[PDB]
Amino acid sequence: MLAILYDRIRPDERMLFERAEALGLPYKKVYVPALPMVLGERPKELEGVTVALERCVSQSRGLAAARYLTALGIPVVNRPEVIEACGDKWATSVALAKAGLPQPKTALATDREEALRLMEAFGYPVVLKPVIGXXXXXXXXXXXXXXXXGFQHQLFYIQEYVEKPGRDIRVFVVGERAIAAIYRAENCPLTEEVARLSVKAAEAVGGGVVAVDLFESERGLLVNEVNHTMEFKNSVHTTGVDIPGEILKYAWSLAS
Amino acid sequence: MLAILYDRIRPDERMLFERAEALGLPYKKVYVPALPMVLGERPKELEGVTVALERCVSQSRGLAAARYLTALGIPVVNRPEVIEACGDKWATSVALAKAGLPQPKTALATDREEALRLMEAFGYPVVLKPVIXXXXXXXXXXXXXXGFQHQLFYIQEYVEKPGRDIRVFVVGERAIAAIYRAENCPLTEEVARLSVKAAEAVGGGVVAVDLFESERGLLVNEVNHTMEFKNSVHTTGVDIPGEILKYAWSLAS
Ligand SMILES: Nc1ncnc2c1ncn2[C@@H]1O[C@H](COP(=O)(O)OP(=O)(O)O)[C@@H](O)[C@H]1O
Ligand SMILES: Nc1ncnc2c1ncn2[C@@H]1O[C@H](COP(=O)(O)OP(=O)(O)O)[C@@H](O)[C@H]1O
Repeated sequence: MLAILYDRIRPDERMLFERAEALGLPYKKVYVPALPMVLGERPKELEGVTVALERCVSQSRGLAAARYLTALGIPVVNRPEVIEACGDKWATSVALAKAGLPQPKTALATDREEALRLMEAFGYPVVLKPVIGXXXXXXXXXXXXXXXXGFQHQLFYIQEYVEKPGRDIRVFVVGERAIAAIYRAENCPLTEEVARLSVKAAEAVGGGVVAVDLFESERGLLVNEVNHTMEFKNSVHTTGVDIPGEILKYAWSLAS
Repeated sequence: MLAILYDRIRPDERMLFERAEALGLPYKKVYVPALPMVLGERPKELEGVTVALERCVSQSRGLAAARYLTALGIPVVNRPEVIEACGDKWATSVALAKAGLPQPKTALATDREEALRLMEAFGYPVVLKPVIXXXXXXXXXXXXXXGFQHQLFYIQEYVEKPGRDIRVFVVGERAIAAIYRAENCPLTEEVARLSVKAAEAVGGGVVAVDLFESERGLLVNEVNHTMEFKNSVHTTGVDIPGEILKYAWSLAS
C-alpha cells in the first residue's frame, strides 16, 4: 500500500487524501516527526508499505526521511538525489548546464571579494539569490551592502538580470508528461515547445514529480527553477486538471 | 595537465606539490577563493586542465568547485556525490546500510521529543553527533543537551572496544596503508576488504575509513572525503601522496 509522509497538513495534502479515497487506492497517513528511524529495523507504522510519497513541509526533514526509505528498500517518489538536486540552486543550475538546457547566465563565488568582481563583470543591474531556501543590485554600493548583511557556508549565487517580454510560466511535470501550466493567474494552454523543455528539465535533475518555472525572455524560453515538492491548491481550478490524482497514480505505478 | 584546487595551504598540500614535482607530473596550483565560476565559460586558470584534485579545507567551498568542474566536463577526484555522501553522517550511514556493511546501531530524529524516545529506547549510555561529540549518561543529561541540516539528531549506541580505532587509506580499489589512532597497523585481508567496500559504498575514489574493533567484530564508523596524512607517511612508511596523484592522473580526460 501507498504511504503519504507528512508533517504539517496543508490544503494540498488534504486534497491528496481525498483523491486517494475516491480512487480506491490503498494508503495510510504517516506523521514523520514521530516516526522512529533506526537503520536495520522497519517501524510499525511502515508495516505493509510498498511505495511512499514524500510530502513534508520541512526540506531537511523530508530529505532525511527519503534517505531512510531507500535504506529500507522502499521506493520513494522523489528520490533523495532529486530532492537535494532541487533545493540547491547551484546544484540545479549545474544539472541544467550538463544537460545542455537554456538558462540565465549564472555564476557562483565563495568569498565576498570574488562576488563583487563578478557582479562588476556581469554589469549592473544584477541579481543575487540564496543558494538554499530575491534582490536586484543597482550599483557597487548596493552590492557591498547586501554581501555584508553546512555545505552552504559563504556561497554567493549571482545571475544576470533578464528582460522579459512575456509572463513567467509554471509547468507541472509528472514522470515523462507535462500535465498543466499557468501564468504566475491565468491558465497557460501548454504548447509543444513549453511541454518539451519542461520534461527535459525534470529529467536533467533525475526525474519524478516537479514544477518547472520558466522565463519568456528576449532570447526565448529560459529555465529558472525546478521544485521537488510542488504546491497546487489554486492551480487545480485555474487549469481544471486533476493534479493530485495524477501524482498518486504515478507513484502507485512504481510500487515495489 | 593536473590541477590541484586549494584554499589554505597545509603540510598535506605542501607534500602533494613536492611529490608531483619529483614524479614529473604536469600540474598547476589553483586558488579557489579567487576563481571565477561562470557556467558556460571556462576560466583562464583552468586552461589546459584535464583532471583535478579537490583539496580545499572548506567543505562548502570544495563541493561547490567540484560541481563546477563536472559542468565544464573535467573529471574531478572525489566527485560531488562522494564529497557530500561523506560530509553528511546520515548520508554515509544510509549508504553503508544499503551496501550491507557492519556499523553501530544508528538512528535519526527530526524533533527534540523524538530524540528522547530513541535515546530511552536505546538504553543509556548513548552517543549524539552533529550531522555535519558528546556521551549522554542518563535522562537528565539528555534533556540538558537537547539548510538541509535543520534540527536533525544523530543518535548512536555506545560501543565497547576491546581494541584500538583503525584508520585505513583507500585509493580506488586498494587499501594502501593503515594506522592505530600512533603505531602502524599491518593491513590484514579482513581490514583491507571491509575498507574498500566502504569506499565503494559511498561512490569510490580516495577516502580514509575509520573502524572500531568491537565485541561484535569490525564496525565502520566514518568515511572521510579529503584525508589528512602528514604524520601517517612516516608511521606507515608508504608514499600516500604519490599514490593519490597517480590515481588521479590515470583518470585524465
Ligand atoms: N534573473 C532574474 N532576472 C529578472 N527577474 C528575476 C530573475 N530571477 C528571478 N526573477 C523574478 O523574481 C521573482 C521570483 O523569483 P524566484 O526567487 O526565482 O522564485 P519563483 O520564481 O519560484 O517565484 C519573479 O517575479 C521573477 O520573474
Ligand atoms: N558509537 C561510539 N561508541 C563509542 N565511542 C565512539 C562512538 N562513536 C565515536 N566514538 C569515539 O569518538 C571519538 C571520535 O569520534 P567521531 O566523531 O566519530 O570522529 P573520528 O572517529 O573521525 O575521530 C573516538 O575516540 C571514537 O572512538
